[PDB]
Amino acid sequence: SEREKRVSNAVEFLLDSRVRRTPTSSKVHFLKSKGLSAEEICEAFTKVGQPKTLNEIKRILS
Ligand SMILES: Cn1nc(C(=O)NCc2cccc3ccccc23)c2c1CCN(Cc1c[nH]c3ccccc13)C2
Repeated sequence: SEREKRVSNAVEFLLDSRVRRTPTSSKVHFLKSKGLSAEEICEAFTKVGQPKTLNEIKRILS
């Protein structure tokens, strides 16, 4: 699905050695710029074992 392809791309981003130690907020804004919704961003963080609440994601994007 188009959604699953966005989430797959996001997971690979979040796993990268240069990305992983950087702050959550910068990762979230980057992923929104690539077309992800807040809910897709939330799914991607959980898929890399770094779960974030939707509340936190939405507050960053607000
Ligand atoms: C594994 N990886 N994938 C990407 C990347 O941007 N992938 C494409 C992509 C990523 C996420 C969602 C996408 C949705 C649709 C199409 C493409 C998408 C990057 C990386 C490694 C780091 N890239 C440079 C980068 C960009 N922002 C950074 C912040 C801290 C450190 C590095 C970066 C960017």
